[PDB]
Amino acid sequence: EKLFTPLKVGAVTAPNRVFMAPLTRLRSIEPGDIPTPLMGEYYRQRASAGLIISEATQISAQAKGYAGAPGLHSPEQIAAWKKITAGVHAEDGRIAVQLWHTGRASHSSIQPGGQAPVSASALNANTRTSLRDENGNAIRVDTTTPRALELDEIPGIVNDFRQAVANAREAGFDLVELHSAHGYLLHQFLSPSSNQRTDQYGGSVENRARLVLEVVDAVCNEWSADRIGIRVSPIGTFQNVDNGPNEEADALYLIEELAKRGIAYLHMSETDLAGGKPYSEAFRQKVRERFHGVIIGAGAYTAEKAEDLIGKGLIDAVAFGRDYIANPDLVARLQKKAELNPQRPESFYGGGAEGYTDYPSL
Ligand SMILES: Cc1cc2nc3c(=O)[nH]c(=O)nc-3n(C[C@H](O)[C@H](O)[C@H](O)COP(=O)(O)O)c2cc1C
Repeated sequence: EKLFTPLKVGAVTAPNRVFMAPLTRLRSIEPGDIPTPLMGEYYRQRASAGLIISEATQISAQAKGYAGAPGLHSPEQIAAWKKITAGVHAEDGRIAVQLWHTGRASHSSIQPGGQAPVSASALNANTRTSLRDENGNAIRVDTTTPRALELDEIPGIVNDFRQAVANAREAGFDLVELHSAHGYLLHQFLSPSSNQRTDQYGGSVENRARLVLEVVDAVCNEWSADRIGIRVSPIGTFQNVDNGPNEEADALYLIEELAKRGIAYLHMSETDLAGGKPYSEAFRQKVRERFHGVIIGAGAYTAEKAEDLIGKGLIDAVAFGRDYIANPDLVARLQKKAELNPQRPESFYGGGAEGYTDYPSL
């Protein structure tokens, strides 16, 4: 077994390969998108993870697309995250903050001034986001058609990522994960389906990756490359954003460019929740030889599959999502081949302690 053996991940060392995937749970305080003590307890319960990757966290107020998702841009958000990372470290854990901008996957009613959200192009996501009703309960709402970013607004987006990473360092996170997956802003630029720009940020794959690579360079400079990870979902379709007709070649281009920056890790979200075709070993070999940091695999993995691919040398760690919602001590359970708690999907999003902190440990 290798799942239970250490792994150097940039500036930290994970004691095992069983990672907690980033999981939006929509339990933050509003007004203010503020992490809560309850959220602190949830992450503390899961601190035996080789690495915790947080729920997607806004880099700015504009970044917001979901009611109840936290930010890492205001003083109160920084103060509250500081308590959460402290609790994880008190339990000898490690935690990364996943940083996003939701772009078009958003609604005007939670944007600053209530105006339309922004994207690479003015194309509706044709999906839904999660808002809150007048009783604070989560509800689904159709996404608002976005406004295309002006060329002269793109430096500000890069700066907002940079500032969020500086805030993350102050808040005590061990690493940051850039959310370049799942149809959110960075992926909206990467994909030809969502990006119809005719300036240097659209068209060729070089142009489409331009923004994500500017963001990587800016956050490596702000902190250090050995603190930066990135999540991509470059094969298949996610939230109606596909990766285009040259998805494999374009993915390897981006991965080669990321490797030049020396970053801590590449986290691949392999399929969305509704399924997709599995990665070939050949494509995994092509990724592996292009990236010389840690590679994390995710998407309906089992322990068996993770052991197989780590033993084949194709990935280094696995991130589990839903099994970590339901099993705070997933590591111990996998080590002992104990049974898992059953999942209660009706309480994945929103709500309070029920379905969040009441899944027992062994
Ligand atoms: C409730 C829920 C919330 C999620 N939130 C995020 C998120 O905030 N960021 C992200 O990159 N992926 C998110 N995901 C995708 C998961 O991180 C993970 O890749 C996915 O659940 C597939 O793995 P699994 O079968 O182990 O759950 C979420 C998935 C679920 C079910």
